[PDB]
Amino acid sequence: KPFTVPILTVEEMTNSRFPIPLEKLFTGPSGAFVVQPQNGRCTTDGVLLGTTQLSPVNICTFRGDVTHIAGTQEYTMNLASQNWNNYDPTEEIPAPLGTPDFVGKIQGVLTQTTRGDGSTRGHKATVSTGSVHFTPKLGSVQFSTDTSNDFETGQNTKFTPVGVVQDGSTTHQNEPQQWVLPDYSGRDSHNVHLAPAVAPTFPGEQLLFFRSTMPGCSGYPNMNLDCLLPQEWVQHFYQEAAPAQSDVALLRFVNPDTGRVLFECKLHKSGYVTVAHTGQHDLVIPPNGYFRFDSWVNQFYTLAPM
Amino acid sequence: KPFTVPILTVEEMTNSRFPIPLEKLFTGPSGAFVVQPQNGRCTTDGVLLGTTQLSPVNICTFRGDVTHIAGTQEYTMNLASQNWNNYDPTEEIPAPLGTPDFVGKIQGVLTQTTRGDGSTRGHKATVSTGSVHFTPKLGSVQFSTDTSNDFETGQNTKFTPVGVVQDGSTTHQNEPQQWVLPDYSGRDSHNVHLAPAVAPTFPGEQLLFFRSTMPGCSGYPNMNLDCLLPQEWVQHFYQEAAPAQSDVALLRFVNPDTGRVLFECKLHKSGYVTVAHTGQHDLVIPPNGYFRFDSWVNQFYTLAPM
Ligand SMILES: C[C@@H]1O[C@@H](O[C@@H]2[C@@H](O)[C@@H](O)[C@@H](CO)O[C@H]2O)[C@@H](O)[C@H](O)[C@@H]1O
Repeated sequence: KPFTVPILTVEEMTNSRFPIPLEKLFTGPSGAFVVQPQNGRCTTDGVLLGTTQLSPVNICTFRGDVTHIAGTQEYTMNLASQNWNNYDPTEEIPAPLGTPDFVGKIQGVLTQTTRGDGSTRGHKATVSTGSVHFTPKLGSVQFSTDTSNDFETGQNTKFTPVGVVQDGSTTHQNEPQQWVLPDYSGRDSHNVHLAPAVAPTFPGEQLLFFRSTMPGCSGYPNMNLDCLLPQEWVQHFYQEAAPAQSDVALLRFVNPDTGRVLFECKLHKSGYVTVAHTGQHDLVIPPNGYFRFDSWVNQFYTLAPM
Repeated sequence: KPFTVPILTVEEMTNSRFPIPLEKLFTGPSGAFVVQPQNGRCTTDGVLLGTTQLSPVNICTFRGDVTHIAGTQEYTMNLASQNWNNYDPTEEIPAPLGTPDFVGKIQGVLTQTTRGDGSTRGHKATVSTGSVHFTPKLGSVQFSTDTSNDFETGQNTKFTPVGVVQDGSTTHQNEPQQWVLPDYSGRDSHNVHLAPAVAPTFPGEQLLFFRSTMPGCSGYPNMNLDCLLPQEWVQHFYQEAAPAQSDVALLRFVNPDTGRVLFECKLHKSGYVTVAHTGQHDLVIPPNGYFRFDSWVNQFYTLAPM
């Protein structure tokens, strides 16, 4: 079965690490960071990895029941699954599918319905994924809210993410840290079942990222968010399940107005892209440009320089 | 070129009328209302209709610049396109792409950034789509917020939707009205360029709806939300652009565990589904079930009762 990537343009696609559109293609050096995101991870033959699931809108959402921490505006959420069943911590995954894969303060809204009468409520909420109480793999996360008495126990509650925050009285853009994984089971625990770190291995190459800007809700957050694969590529490979004929799919990025190739890149079968470039660079592309799979090559193929 | 629908299950797909997952399938008689949604509208050969666009996360999202209404907590948003290009009110669409297609009060968050130093601001906001100031076709909508002084003008501002509210009456579940389109031009003009109203037209048939429950943020809202096509079907048809060989595609809903067909349905070329059933019915389906296109059929095809 022939392998393909979708014909959607970059701007027609969605970040796989937060529920926002893609904006641009970006390449840069990894530096002293290890790049190991857990959302937006899928092999080219359609095996989901890490915490990756298929829904573009369920990324960084949470569902469950909540309990008030007395005297505070904090609430503890006992996690349910995406369809309100019990969360199974025995599954060999790092954390529930769709769990945030970076350390930062994600602001959004906690909503709840009382099942007996259909009454509803909603409050500003922030989840700090570097917090000691961020333990999604154990089935519990804590939210800071703007209420101390308007959430009920034993009622379905959902967190919808909006954006990120930063304490402006502290060093600007010091958080989020997009390449720092949470400790999914809390302090002094060790993450397990992670999708692997990715890095270029060939001279002159860098990762190519699909970049968005997360909305900021307060302060001076670092809003950059790089994913390794658009969410639509995850969905496409999962359905197509085309076998990989080598370890590297050569893609050409084409301007359809001219038919001319802008650049070429390697889509590694384990689900990430490299390009021949060094340094930080926002790629200049026509907005109707698209990726086209052209041929299977090896790890020693030399790309045309970006 | 062979037509296909995605192999994703119901719970693996997304509502095309609000950025939330699908939950279930529902059928019922629909002479009580006009079924004319404008999001989630697409022909089987990939022509987008109404206000439909491709992004699951831009449904009920607004982008533009905001201006404060003095002496109130209200802000007017002068709308941009979803990629920040100008919105052209003379384009032959009913309203900006992704505009909500029901009368109701949608709560979310308005966010913006100052590029000069990266400061960010976020505030609770509600848009009442039945209000006289809901005039997206003219290029503006009005938000009720929790602030009077904390938004810059002339600055890109985003509304992220979260859920719906009910207020202004002791009566329960009388809003949203999911089958009542807003007046996209307000009182200045009637709605134009609408995707067609849909109805069963074969004896014994009813529409099949792809149903979610919208988050409720206050009061006693009617949270049911039915779409005619999953958002992933819209994206699939857009890319595949497979020609329709008749006006009616026969789909079978298959349990891949057993291989057995649970029911069959008609996917009409103009982009909606019917089943042979009389009465309101919540379909009971295996969670791994999915739709499979089997053949193009003529106008005289009698579906097996579901
Ligand atoms: C039904 C209740 O709704 C919310 O509270 C309401 C407020 O949001 C506001 O609409 C006003 C209306 O006068 O008062 C409240 O009724 C929830 O916060 C509350 O928990 C109930 O579910």
